[PDB]
Formats: sequence, structure tokens, C-alpha cells
Amino acid sequence: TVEAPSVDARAWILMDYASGKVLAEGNADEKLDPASLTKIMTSYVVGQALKADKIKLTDMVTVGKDAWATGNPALRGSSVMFLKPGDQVSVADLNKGVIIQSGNDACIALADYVAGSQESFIGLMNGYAKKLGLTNTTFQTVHGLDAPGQFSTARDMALLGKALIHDVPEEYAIHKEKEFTFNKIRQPNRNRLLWSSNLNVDGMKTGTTAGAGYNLVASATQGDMRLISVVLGAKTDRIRFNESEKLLTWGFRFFETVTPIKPDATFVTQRVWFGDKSEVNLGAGEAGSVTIPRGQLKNLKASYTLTEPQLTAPLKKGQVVGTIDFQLNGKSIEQRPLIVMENVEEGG
Ligand SMILES: *C(=O)[C@@H](NC(=O)[C@H](N)c1ccccc1)[C@@H]1N[C@@H](C(=O)O)C(C)(C)S1
Repeated sequence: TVEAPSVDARAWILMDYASGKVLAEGNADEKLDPASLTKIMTSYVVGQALKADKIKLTDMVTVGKDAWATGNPALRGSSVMFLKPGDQVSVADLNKGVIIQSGNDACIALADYVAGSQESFIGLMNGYAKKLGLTNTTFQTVHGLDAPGQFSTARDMALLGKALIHDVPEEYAIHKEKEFTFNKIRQPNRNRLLWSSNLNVDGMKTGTTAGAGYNLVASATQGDMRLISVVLGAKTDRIRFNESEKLLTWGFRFFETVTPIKPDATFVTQRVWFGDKSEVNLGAGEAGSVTIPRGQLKNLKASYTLTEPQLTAPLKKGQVVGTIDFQLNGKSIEQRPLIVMENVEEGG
């Protein structure tokens, strides 16, 4: 119980990447229009298309009139690559335009290429939003132009950040790039913390919300540890960055993340009744990391209970059959599902 810092913003969250532990939070479930932070999910979707080899970096995309000054009034004086209809631009360039420059026209040109239309692309964004448990998130645009019925929260942004990092790492990697050059002009990354001396920050996106102020979703690493911070509705650009750096620095200073039960590791083996095998391996799967105050590892204790007195087949990989309890000094700090690590079908 280290005292959480004061944060000079509307809402915030600080989350450990490996354990999911929420180290600090304020109004983290309050709904706000995510505006430019939407492009985190745009990039998630494009990243999935690339990872699935449905599109390739080298593919040449034809820019449509929906991607233009003239032919889309909604792009009017937003951040833009200055694409024109009939332009041919690589997926790689449009991708960097979304990620590094946050260009709204690039989002549209990519969305059309990936999904056929903005509308079908927004469908994919919301599909993933549901899949990732972003329970307070709905996207209504491919570019995050403020829009009716478009909402997210600090919590959901940190979960989405975590997913981008974990699920499409090649796409995440582009978020630390300080510049890229298109049409022979350098376009800088607006994430000032990429230049921070005091932290290794490698992502991920800035924005504003009408009526709330300046936002940042950031992530940083220090040794084995990665933290994700979200700061929403800071009053100034300076505060937006500073309060983020404060939270990240605080997390690494006072906490450590350890993984007592590795993924794939067997925590305990239990007899099974009526199965094709007489025993089954149980473990934590991906949920075996915990974040604790520094110096506490020596006092960390892992134990288990089973929900039923005896396991009976069939058992499936991932099935929950009890709870793993982590205790610090006799006191329980974390519980996780005890899961089946291997299939055991019914005998016979
Ligand atoms: C995303 O949220 C963007 N914000 C806007 O497009 C706003 N409509 C806007 C705010 C202030 C001035 C002009 C437009 C991008 N995020 C901003 C930021 O992080 O400060 C931006 C100005 C770089 S554009």
C-alpha cells in the first residue's frame, strides 16, 4: 500500500503490462470521446490485417475521393498527409501516416483498402473492442474526429494499449519512431516523451477531447518491467506530458513485477476421474505475473484451492477448476483462475 500520487488531470490510469495490475487510477471509468486516441484502434486493425497477410507493407493503395481535402468536408483542417485522389501510396507509408503523423486522410485510405469502406472498418474496430473487453468503448470513425456516440475510458485505453503491444508487436514498434518522411518532408511524432531523458518511452498516442483537455496514452520500459499510463483531460500540453511521466516514474520506483507461474508452466498436477489420462496439469496460463511493492518477492506465497473435490473428465485446455491465491505476508493480494493446461477427454 504505497500512497498513490496526486494527478493534475480529469482521469488517469497506470497499469502493469504483464500482470494487468492497476497501480494508480482516477475516474478511470468515466466516458469521454477518445477523439485522436481512436487511431490506436485503427492501427490495431491494420496491424491484424498485416499479421494475417491479408495486406502487405509493399501493397500500393489507390487514394479515393473520401480521402481528400475537397471530397470529404470532414477532413477540413485536421491532421493530414495531403493525399489526392488517384495517388498511389504504399500500405507502409499510409501506416506510418496513421501512427507517426496521425493523419486522418491516411486512416481513411487504409480503412477503405483493408475493409472496403469506413463503415465496414469501424465494424472491425468495434468487433475488436468487444473481443478485448473494452466494455465502455464504441468507435464511430476511422480517424477519431469527435463524433456522436463515440466514447472510451482511461481503463479501456490502457487495455487497448496493452493489446496493441502484445497482439501486433510489429505495428506497436512503429509508435516509437520520431519522424518519417513523406513527399520529401519530415513529419515529426508529437509524443514528446519519446525524447525523455528520464524514461524509456516507446509509445503511443496523443490527443485532445473537446471540453476536457489534453490526453496521452504512453508506455515505458525499465529492466524487465513495462508500464502503460493514460492521462485524460490535462489542462495544458505541458501537464499532459508531465503527469504521464510522473505516474510512470512512480510505478517503476516503488513496484516490481514478477512471474511466479510462467505461461505453459504446471503449478500442480491433479488426478482425474473417468478420463483418457489419469492426471492433468493445472497452471495459470498467461495470468501468472503479479506486481508487488519492491523487496517483497521473498514474502510472496502462492497457494491453490480447487472448486470441486475431484476433477472428472472431460477437461479442456483453459477450463477453470479452481483459484490460485497469492499472498504477501499471510495476506492475500491477488487471485487468479487455476486452469487446465492440457486436454483430457472422457475415457472409453
Ligand atoms: C486528436 O485528438 C486531435 N485533436 C484535434 O483534431 C482537435 N480538434 C484539435 C485540438 C486543438 C487544435 C486543433 C485541433 C490531435 N491531437 C491534438 C493534440 O494532441 O494537441 C493535435 C492538435 C496535435 S491534433
